Amino acid sequence: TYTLVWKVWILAVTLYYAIRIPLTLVFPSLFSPLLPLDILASLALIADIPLDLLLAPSRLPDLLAALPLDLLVFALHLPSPLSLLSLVRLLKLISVQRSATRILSYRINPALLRLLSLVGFILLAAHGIACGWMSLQPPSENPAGTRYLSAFYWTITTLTTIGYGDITPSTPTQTVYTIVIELLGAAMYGLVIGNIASLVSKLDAAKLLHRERVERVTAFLSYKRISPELQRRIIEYFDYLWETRRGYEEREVLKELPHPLRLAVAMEIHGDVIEKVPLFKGAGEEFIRDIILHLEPVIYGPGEYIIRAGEMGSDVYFINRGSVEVLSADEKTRYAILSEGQFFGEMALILRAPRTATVRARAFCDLYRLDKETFDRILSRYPEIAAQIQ
Amino acid sequence: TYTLVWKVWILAVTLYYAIRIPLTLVFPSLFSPLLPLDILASLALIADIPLDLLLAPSRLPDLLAALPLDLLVFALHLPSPLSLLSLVRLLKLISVQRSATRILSYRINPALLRLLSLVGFILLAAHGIACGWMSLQPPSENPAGTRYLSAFYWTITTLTTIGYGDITPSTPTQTVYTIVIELLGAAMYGLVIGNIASLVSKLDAAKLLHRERVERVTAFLSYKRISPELQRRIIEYFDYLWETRRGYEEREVLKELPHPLRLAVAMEIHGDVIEKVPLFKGAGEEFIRDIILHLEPVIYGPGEYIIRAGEMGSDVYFINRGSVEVLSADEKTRYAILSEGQFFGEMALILRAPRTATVRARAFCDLYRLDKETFDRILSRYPEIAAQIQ
Amino acid sequence: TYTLVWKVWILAVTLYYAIRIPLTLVFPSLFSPLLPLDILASLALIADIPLDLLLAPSRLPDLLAALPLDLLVFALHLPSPLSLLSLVRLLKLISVQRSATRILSYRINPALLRLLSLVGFILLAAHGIACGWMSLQPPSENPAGTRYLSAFYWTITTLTTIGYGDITPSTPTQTVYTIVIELLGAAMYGLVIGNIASLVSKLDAAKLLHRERVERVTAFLSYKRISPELQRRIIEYFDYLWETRRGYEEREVLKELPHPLRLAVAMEIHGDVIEKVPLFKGAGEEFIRDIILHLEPVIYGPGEYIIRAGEMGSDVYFINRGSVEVLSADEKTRYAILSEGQFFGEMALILRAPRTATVRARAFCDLYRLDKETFDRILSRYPEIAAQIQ
Amino acid sequence: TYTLVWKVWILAVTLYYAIRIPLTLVFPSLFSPLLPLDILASLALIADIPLDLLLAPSRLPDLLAALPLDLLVFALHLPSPLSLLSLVRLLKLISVQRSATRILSYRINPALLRLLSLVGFILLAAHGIACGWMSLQPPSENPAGTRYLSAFYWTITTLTTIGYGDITPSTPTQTVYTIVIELLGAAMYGLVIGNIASLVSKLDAAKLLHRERVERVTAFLSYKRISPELQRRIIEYFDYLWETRRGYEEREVLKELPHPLRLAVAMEIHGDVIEKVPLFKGAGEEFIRDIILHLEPVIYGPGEYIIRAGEMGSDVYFINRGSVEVLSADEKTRYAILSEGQFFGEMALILRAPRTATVRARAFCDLYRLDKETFDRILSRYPEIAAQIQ
Ligand SMILES: Nc1ncnc2c1ncn2[C@@H]1O[C@@H]2COP(=O)(O)O[C@H]2[C@H]1O
Ligand SMILES: Nc1ncnc2c1ncn2[C@@H]1O[C@@H]2COP(=O)(O)O[C@H]2[C@H]1O
Ligand SMILES: Nc1ncnc2c1ncn2[C@@H]1O[C@@H]2COP(=O)(O)O[C@H]2[C@H]1O
Repeated sequence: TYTLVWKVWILAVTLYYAIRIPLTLVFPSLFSPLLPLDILASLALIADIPLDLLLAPSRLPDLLAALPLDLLVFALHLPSPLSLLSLVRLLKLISVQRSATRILSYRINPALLRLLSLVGFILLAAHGIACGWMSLQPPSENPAGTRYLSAFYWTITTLTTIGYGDITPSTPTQTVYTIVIELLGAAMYGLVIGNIASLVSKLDAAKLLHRERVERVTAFLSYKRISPELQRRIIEYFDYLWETRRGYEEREVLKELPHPLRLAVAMEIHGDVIEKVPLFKGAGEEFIRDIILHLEPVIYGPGEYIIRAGEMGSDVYFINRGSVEVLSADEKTRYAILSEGQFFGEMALILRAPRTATVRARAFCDLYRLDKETFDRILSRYPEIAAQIQ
Repeated sequence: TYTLVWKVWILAVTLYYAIRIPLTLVFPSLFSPLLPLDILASLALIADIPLDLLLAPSRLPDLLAALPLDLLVFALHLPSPLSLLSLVRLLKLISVQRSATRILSYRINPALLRLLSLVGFILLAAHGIACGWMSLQPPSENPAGTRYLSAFYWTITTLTTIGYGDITPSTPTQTVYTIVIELLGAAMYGLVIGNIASLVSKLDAAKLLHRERVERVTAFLSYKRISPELQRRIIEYFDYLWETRRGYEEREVLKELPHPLRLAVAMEIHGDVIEKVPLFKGAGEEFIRDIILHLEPVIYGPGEYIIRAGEMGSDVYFINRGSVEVLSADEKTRYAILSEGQFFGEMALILRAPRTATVRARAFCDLYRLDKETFDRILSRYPEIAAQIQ
Repeated sequence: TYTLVWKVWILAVTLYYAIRIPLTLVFPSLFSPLLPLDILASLALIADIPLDLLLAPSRLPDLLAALPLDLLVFALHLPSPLSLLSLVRLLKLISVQRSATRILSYRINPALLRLLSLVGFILLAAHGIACGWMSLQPPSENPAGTRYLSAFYWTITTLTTIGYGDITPSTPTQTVYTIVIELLGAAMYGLVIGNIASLVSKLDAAKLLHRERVERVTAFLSYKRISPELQRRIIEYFDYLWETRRGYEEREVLKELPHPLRLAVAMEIHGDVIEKVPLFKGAGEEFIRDIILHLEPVIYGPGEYIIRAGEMGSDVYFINRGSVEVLSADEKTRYAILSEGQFFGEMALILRAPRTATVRARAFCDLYRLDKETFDRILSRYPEIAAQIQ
Repeated sequence: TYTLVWKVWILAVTLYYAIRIPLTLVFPSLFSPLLPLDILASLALIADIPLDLLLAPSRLPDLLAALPLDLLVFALHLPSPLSLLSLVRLLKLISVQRSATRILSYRINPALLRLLSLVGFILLAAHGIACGWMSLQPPSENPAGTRYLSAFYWTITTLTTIGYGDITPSTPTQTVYTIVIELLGAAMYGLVIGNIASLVSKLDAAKLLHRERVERVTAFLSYKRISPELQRRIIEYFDYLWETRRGYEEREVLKELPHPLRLAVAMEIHGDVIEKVPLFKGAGEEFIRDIILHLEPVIYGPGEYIIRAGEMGSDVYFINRGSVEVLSADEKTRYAILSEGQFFGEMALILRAPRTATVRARAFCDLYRLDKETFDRILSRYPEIAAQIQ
């Protein structure tokens, strides 16, 4: 954090040169009561490169900007086709571009960074183009603010391709300059439209991808001639899965993690659920880490049957978010009502009994389940719990 | 539905302020026979925030729009660089933007919503820019409609980057204003082109993706030097799969559902097929739910061989949509003709006989099949049908 | 094919009305020596709808275009704000749009179709806008070609947002018309740029995706500090796989086929290879169809070792495209040289011998292999070949 | 490399014709002291086609460009509507386009190639349009440089859609030409904006896709109400995986290789690790090639537990890049510290002992592991090591 202020100071120095140098080439009446900032800024540019550490095809912009190739032009009054090498300092902006595109490349969007850098370079180049236009004008008595204001008005009318045409070229050497900045204006405005069209194309990704996958599963299920009630129930399921976890599927988000982080996330999620069961209590610590990676999420809508009383039944369910209710076989007498953190279906792993009660959802549930075959497979390799459950 | 009319009333109030305030800053001859709508609209803005429920970095637009920071300007006749804070009411449009982008974010496309909101803000800002241009004109006797019509003509000629140039700036304080709205005009027109290019890029998704996957499997099969008859048959298969179910594959559409909805969809699809078989009749209800999730779809073209008489043969087929015919071993005597809802190949699960007849397709079929190994695997865990089939 | 000429005739009729009606509203000196084509075209429009077969929210454009709502205007000389309903015929273009977007929606690209239809509607609307501009001009003696040519020059200067400004509005009722077609011109030019940017964005798909996956596997393997010789060999492998089969992977192209077409493609590919082996000769026809679906493709570069003499060895290889050579254990005495259609490694399925010769590639091979476990798995369920190989 | 200079010479010849022919149609005072380059360039065009090897719908541009359809026009002084067929030579640019789009289609980006070719054709067409505009001018005494400079200024003002309007059409036959090049100017500028918007849309792919997958796994894990410490640890893991291997996952990059190249890459990666173990030393060469394809990469953050002392433990770990430390059961006495190239956990494959020490990471590790079941599965089919480990 003591070099970020140095990068800001270097940006201020090269910004200062980009605003000053084409303005003092046109008006040589400057630079004389303004040499001290040249001295300070030149020392900053010549002291940046040791603190930037020396010969590369990506170092010579800073190296050519470092040497005082100006101040000789302005003290010795070099003529017009030879003074222009005092723009060599403006190679410094490539270094500031390549530094600001990496010091904050993830604090912000990478497309918005390029667009703001382009708007900065377009204003900072419209200043230079206005200075050039004001340079190759007929010499006449005119106040030096109102003859810059017309040149900047011209070079904004040309670059933004509006083109009023109220002030136009007269001589041929103005017309050649006008042709070349019309090409540059069309190029810069094409780059601005291209970066805006790239920035707003990827602006909605999850909210467009979810709209696509709910149009796919609807235009398909209308082909199979499905009932409209069930189709409305599927559409409200996808509305739930958008307005809670933004459309993303649970088992493909946390597959993009490595094994220790995926284990840590599963340990944080199933935290206050697995310190409740009177089957895994007194078990080992290395047994919870084997069952907790094989839990699979399912989402039950309001009124769905999770367990029907009288089925064979295999697998146990852990409630994570929603509610559920437990009903008898006739669905008349309510036994109880379960909530988050609890669990049901535990009398199917250890025992070959058939289901004893009907478990209907009440709201959307987001509940995790553990299969019978998977539990008895990763129970075989731990012997003490293989004796503890018998 | 009694608050959606309130959102429409708030939109009408802030629309009213956005059309009125820059028009009454220019003409102070208004506001005196038009104060009652100021009173009504100010009460609406000051009563919206309790019915919007209080301090956040996303609440202060509505809070700054709520207080009557105008009406003091217009009753006390504040001067020109100080009256402009009566535009503080125009911060209300951020709240209406953020409300209309969520109350109907799935009734319509999310890109078309942004484009229509941008066109609304561009017209509603061209009004304010025309009022500003008409403000900093030389004062002269001119009817107040025809001097607004020229200012709006100017600010549409500038923002849509056409730029006739028939009426242009004269003073420097007009030229600075013209430079800044040329920048804003280029920005707004870049945003319009960017949103149109984003809206028409994703306009054909299924009809372009299907065109790509029929060009991939054609430019590949022309490398392998395949016969042109079979290549024409593959191309007409992909024409069938576009013009019936829009290109989407059956086993990857309904993998994006959870287990109860996928079970309900499979139960609705194989409804009038599984209450026909004299093998699964009298079976349990929990057995149909296990076989009905393991049916796999295949599509047979016209004239394809589904079953050849004399093969070993393993698996059973359920017809869902098309037709099929049953032929003898010499393919001369037609036994029968099957249709949708029926089934063939049932004498391969229970018995180790070889195929007894040749089953040729007639049109495209869309028929579901059940493997022998899968059926005998999920038949082992139900004992009563494991005795019923013996 | 006798209704496609009818669609072309209907397109010619509505094109005729779109070029004629705004030209005869301006000049009423027409229509009198040109009524017979009105009669013929009106009969075509009133006879299209029975041959188009009757009330829908997508049928009423053709129904409103069908009734002769003109010819009454032009015979009875209805005044200026009432004659304009003779543009109701121009609703017919929606029907021609919706017909031409489906009769040839796969003969051509779907984006190029929309772009050509947009260019057609933009020229066909610039005609109407030029007729309107020529309508609200001051009446003066001027030849009727050179006063249409200036109106069309104006409405192309405005719509393509160039805006010379050599001829401009004068009256207020011209200025309102100019504001509204400046908005339409900016919209049409935004749509043209959006469709061109959508048409050239997806223009290279396989040639950009392949460039991405050869930059991914290079920027990754430079992290692992891999040798440059092997990295050059991988890059020339990807150059081979572009310049033969356009980058696409063999086992994911023909997974997008159903089982009978995938079986037919594999039967056509391994045609002159499987009628050569003295192991599968005399075997059943239903055995070739089981082995021919389990062949897996691999590609060996020039000089790679396919088989090393003295290894354990399990699997057999079928050559499809390239060449290969067979060398002895010291790689000095060349046994033979194999070509396409032949096969090696056959003395590993039936026997537990170790490899007897070293098989080096010569060019790129594109050869298919069959594993030992897969062959002995799908050999167990056919008993007669399970006795034939013993 | 002796035909690339021929392609450059052909490009120079057709460039020469594209700059010369519309300039000599306007000025017939040329061609007389400039016939020798016509002779040389015509011989080059008539000798290219045998060295290009003869009748196709993609050969006739070169064939029509080959015959001297000019030089007869310029020696016999053909009149104005008949001289224009001397532009038939300009069909040669299609051949140069189709040759330069394939000789360097992978040295550079395919979109940048199309954009540079479009800028070349737009300048090279602005020359021809300026020559046509200068052709249909009123004949007057004016120096032949300053009347070309105004025509080129006009055709750059029109094509880049700026449109000053300082010089405009006068006659009708100029106005028809101006309408048609306004359409062409709008089309060319739409193509330039479309290619720039396509070139900058795909400019950041890996750096935008990685930003998306770290926003997905964050907006999901904020729904599950995860602790902020662990969420910060996941975000710094994704910062590591960007700033080392650019976001790409190890097991899906080298799945895009065939089996010999994937074997060669794994052999180069695990080179100085597998010639260290006192378990696989003295083993076969065909055993290293079977274990080295089943190594699976995992990445441990700083401070993670790789092995906990006292667990059951199954699998062995090979360190590739980072460091690690070995601690005792109380995590007080440090046994040693391991580095890259070494390995730990070897006393779990051969023996059923429980873990003997706790292995904590120090920095990010990038270490490869081998499961117990996989090792004992691919150890069963090699008998001599199955006796060597006992
Ligand atoms: N009286 C009860 N109170 C709370 N939960 C119950 C009760 N009876 C059954 N359950 C739960 O509901 C389940 C239904 O059958 P299971 O064997 O799956 O296991 C049962 C218990 O987990
Ligand atoms: N006479 C028949 N009528 C209708 N269907 C038949 C007839 N004979 C055979 N099939 C069906 O065609 C199938 C061909 O052999 P399978 O053993 O698969 O089972 C046979 C029956 O399902
Ligand atoms: N003399 C030979 N001529 C042609 N092919 C051979 C010869 N010897 C071995 N091969 C092939 O090369 C293979 C090397 O060992 P295999 O046992 O895989 O099977 C061998 C044969 O398929």
